[PDB]
Amino acid sequence: DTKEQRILRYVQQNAKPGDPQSVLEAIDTYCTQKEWAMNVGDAKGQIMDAVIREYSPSLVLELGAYCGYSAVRMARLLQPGARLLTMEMNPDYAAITQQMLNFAGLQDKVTILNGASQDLIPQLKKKYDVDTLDMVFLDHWKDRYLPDTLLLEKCGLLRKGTVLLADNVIVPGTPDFLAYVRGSSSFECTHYSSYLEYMKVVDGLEKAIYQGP
Ligand SMILES: O=C(NCCCCCn1ccc2cnccc21)c1cc(-c2ccc(F)cc2)cc(O)c1O
Ligand SMILES: [K+]
Ligand SMILES: [Mg+2]
Repeated sequence: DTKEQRILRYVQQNAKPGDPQSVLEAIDTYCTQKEWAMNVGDAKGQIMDAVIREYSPSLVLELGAYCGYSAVRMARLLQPGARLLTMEMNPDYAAITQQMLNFAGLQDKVTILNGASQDLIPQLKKKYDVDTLDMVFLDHWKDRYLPDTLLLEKCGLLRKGTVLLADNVIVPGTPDFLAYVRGSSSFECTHYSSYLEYMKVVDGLEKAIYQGP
């Protein structure tokens, strides 16, 4: 019995099926009252919602699904026909995420990609019929934000206006990614100061809009 299994069971027994909002509130209650977990959380989740609403992206790529908290948060705000691709290296987490999406009634909007980002990013065009991405949500290995950003550009997956949104730029922190995007003429950056999920600890999101090469 894992923490992720306990989160999924709590949602199933405390949220309303097909109600994404109740699923998010059930996750946040469980993680505030029982066991901390690396979901983006409500504080940064509110910033994510404001960003999703501004850009109304048609195709979103998420790197790191975990229990599906951020996939539910983003997918519930997507327009009819808009899609989310979420990459998850951990098969146990990928099965929790699918079950979370199923319970929330968002399964038709989200596709889980099983594997490592360095292996899956180059397959996006020919295997997943992707042209360019509207938005990218980075929430995987912190040391991969920079290489994956560079790999997405190499693969021709970024367009003028592609919104990159990165979690945990303060804690655990992504110093090379932050130094790179902020220093690059190919990105327009904005920092959104917030708090680490379920904790009185400063964290933040970085928005980096791709401007072309
Ligand atoms: O580590 C975090 N996330 C990444 C988890 C591993 C993802 C692995 N993975 C998934 C898809 C994928 C594809 N390719 C390659 C690798 C891939 C994380 C950690 C903290 C945290 C922890 C302790 C602490 F004291 C404070 C904060 C908080 C967060 O919000 C986090 O997100
Ligand atoms: K999450
Ligand atoms: Mg995170």
